[PDB]
Amino acid sequence: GKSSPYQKKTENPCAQRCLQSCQQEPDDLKQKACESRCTKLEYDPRCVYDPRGHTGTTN
Repeated sequence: GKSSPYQKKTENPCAQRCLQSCQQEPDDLKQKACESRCTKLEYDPRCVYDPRGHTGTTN
């Protein structure tokens, strides 16, 4: 970790972005549906330059 530095951090707060969007929306139902979806999405290809989008040691 410390021994090998990184030029940039790969972990865009898109989920936080979606959450903020959901908060702004008056619709409660949409807010809840989007909250779980966005929360569940977490890591996505759109928010990462690499098209592979590989993540998670377990799978």
